[PDB]
Amino acid sequence: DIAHNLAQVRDKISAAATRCGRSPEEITLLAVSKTKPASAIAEAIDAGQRQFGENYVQEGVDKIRHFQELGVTGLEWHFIGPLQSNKSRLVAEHFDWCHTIDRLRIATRLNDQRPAELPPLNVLIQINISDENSKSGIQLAELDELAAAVAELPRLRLRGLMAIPAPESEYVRQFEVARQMAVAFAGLKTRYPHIDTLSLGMSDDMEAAIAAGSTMVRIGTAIFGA
Ligand SMILES: Cc1ncc(COP(=O)(O)O)c(C=O)c1O
Ligand SMILES: *Cc1c(COP(=O)(O)O)cnc(C)c1O
Repeated sequence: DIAHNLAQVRDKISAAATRCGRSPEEITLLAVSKTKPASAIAEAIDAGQRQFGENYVQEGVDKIRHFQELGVTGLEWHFIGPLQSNKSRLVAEHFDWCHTIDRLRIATRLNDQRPAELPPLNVLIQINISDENSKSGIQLAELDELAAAVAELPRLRLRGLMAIPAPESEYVRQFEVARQMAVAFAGLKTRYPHIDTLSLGMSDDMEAAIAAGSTMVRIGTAIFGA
């Protein structure tokens, strides 16, 4: 039951924030609806969920168009999958956020294809903080340079960072890795304007990510099942 699952996830988030001395309002729940049908999303919407993450362009755009045509206003759609050049126009025209900026050319493409009447596309730069096997994300040493270039793009808005850490079961390593992201995030925040989003944490490392300084967790299975 999606409505019950949303309540359960929101409870765990709230507890984790409170335990480490943070206001639960600091933590945004991104409901990851990848591979789930639009009816499942509609249940979540009926239960008050407004922010949804999708990983595949056509699937996500089809959902966006569905809920726009039902005249459901007030939603926020985040693209959190890897972005290919030949599918960036659909992201630029329909999504509100994109978490996976890891090369300048894809951000310039998104900026160029974003209609001017839309709000700027909110973007995070994705860090590969700890995953040997992944080809997504930049190294931290590239961040200052990429952030400067992306920051000039007028149809985008740089809001912070995202990372998918390598899968990790030891709480200690979950926290230490998430802290590396939080340190980078804080350093970015002191020099850049409107840095407010650290997209970090899924169901299995939610507590360490929140304790370390995440502002946004990405939950799929624990909301929608599998
Ligand atoms: C269900 C579904 N919809 C849409 C797409 C669109 O693909 P892409 O993520 O490359 O944009 C994919 C395939 O990757 C998909 O699996
Ligand atoms: C799919 C995915 C999630 C959610 O995964 P679950 O294990 O089902 O909770 C979160 N973030 C990203 C980037 C994902 O691709």
